Amino acid sequence: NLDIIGKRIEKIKQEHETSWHYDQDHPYKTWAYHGSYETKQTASSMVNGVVRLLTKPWDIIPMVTQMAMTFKEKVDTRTQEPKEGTKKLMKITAEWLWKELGKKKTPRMCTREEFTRKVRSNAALGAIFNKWKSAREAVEDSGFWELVDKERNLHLEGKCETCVYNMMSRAIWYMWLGARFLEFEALGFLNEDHWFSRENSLSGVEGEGLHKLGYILRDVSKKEGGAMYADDTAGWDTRITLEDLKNEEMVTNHMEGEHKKLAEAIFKLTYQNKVVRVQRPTTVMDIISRRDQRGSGQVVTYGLNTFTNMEAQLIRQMEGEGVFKSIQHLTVTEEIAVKNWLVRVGRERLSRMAISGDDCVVKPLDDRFASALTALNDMGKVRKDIQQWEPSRGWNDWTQVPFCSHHFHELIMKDGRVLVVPCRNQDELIGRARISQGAGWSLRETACLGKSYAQMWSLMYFHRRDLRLAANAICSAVPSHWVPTSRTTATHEWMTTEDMLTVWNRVWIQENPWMEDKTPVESWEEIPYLGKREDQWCGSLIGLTSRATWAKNIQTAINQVRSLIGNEEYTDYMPSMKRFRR
Ligand SMILES: Clc1cccc2[nH]cnc12
Ligand SMILES: [Zn+2]
Ligand SMILES: [Zn+2]
Repeated sequence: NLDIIGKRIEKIKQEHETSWHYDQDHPYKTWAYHGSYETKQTASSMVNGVVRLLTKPWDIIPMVTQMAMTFKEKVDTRTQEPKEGTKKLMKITAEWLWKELGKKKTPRMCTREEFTRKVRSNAALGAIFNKWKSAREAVEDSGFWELVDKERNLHLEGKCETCVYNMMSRAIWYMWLGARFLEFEALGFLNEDHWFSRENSLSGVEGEGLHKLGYILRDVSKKEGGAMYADDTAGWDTRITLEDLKNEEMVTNHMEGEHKKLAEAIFKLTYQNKVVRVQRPTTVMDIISRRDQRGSGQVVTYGLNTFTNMEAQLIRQMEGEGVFKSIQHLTVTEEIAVKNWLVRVGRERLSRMAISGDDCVVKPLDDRFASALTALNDMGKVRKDIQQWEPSRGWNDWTQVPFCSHHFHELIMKDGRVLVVPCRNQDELIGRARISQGAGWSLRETACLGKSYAQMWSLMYFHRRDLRLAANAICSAVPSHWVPTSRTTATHEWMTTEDMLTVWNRVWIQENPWMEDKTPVESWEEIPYLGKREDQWCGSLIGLTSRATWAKNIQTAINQVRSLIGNEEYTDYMPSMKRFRR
């Protein structure tokens, strides 16, 4: 308790001395309270006019229009320590898993050089804006690294000072840029050297990208077994138990020297002990500790979520296969079987799973999995939108399975070659493209974000009619040579000024390991759509008056935007479409 966290606590206490008080009406139970000090201040979702002007029919679809307008009583719930039988299975699996992830990997500290190169190309590392201003500035200053160094040597002694979380079904936990570095130095390797690639982790999909996920599920489907299950966990970050945080820490048994200690520090002092600063209108800043839950770097979170989820799902598989009988206690002769299962078939069982953070698809050996819930529910990994003890509804077709907000279509090119293409409700896709995050955007920046979306649609969602059209319109309405932008950057191959037909060929034909014939496609008309009825089901306006008026007169919308932007150099991309071709 207060020995490990109190130092950090005292330091803030003293900086806001003229304000301190123990508020006798503090709304926490599960969060350990400490006090309050005076503040007064807060970003909301602005509309992108380049994208909106070029998608007029949607100005009247509420599912689209509402997306641009607008539980903290779930971060304040407490998870129950698992049984002795559960806690044993988790610890055995974590060991075997970590060793497997490390069989062909070397843990290693990430560097200041690598950290600087991250910041000098916009990758949301979650910092605060105060002694400097932006991320860029502070990295180029030497004083910073003297503060970073103090804390680094502090960590080598097992004490912490400036590493405090800032809260703001999502809960974002911004840290000050220094503690970010040190979190990155120790654990960045997990991300940077791809510990959860599919090659390496067998269940994982890090670095895979939306044009592979579909092919991966279809490969999974090919295994002999039961239904594909895809259970969403209810508030996964909040259901991370202290035993989870401890099994994750077992990565350090793979380390040495300076590293092993620094890794051990981050886990000990920031992950398995926490300190956080939250707003409250009655306006103040409450300083609260808790020992468990997730509250890390958005990246490390991903890797450790994937790891613990991989673990849960091997175990739930075990309960289905009847490897263990009860979670109340493991017999010694049950350990020998649990251990031998992992060694005999564990790798094969990882290959029946596609896991991306809190998100999974399991094709288990049979449908006993569906009702194997004791370990799952006892680990705290309790299922969303279904009763605790009601068995899992599982999917019979891989083209129906939800995965990373998407579903995946099989789609036969006019030449017999097979595309597996990502997809989701068109109102969702068009709604996101109509939205920008932040203040002080120029028409040029707004235009270049519009372009980023258009090029994604062209690469990923070319098979949806409204999107190939809106995409050609946007790319026509925005100067040909202006570069796509994005303030919060998976593989993102649409971020480029290259010919989008050339990028398509490289991605879907040339580099696509599931495509044997490498015959490049010569024009967009060779590139097919979903069925017209399939397009409507996935939220197309094809067949409506308004949609046809829009298509008819598209060149008039394109010019409207061109007129606002100015006398630049523009290309007409609509003659790539059969119907705008004479
Ligand atoms: Cl002790 C231990 C950890 C991970 C994997 C293993 N295989 C055999 N023994 C093992
Ligand atoms: Zn620290
Ligand atoms: Zn679809």
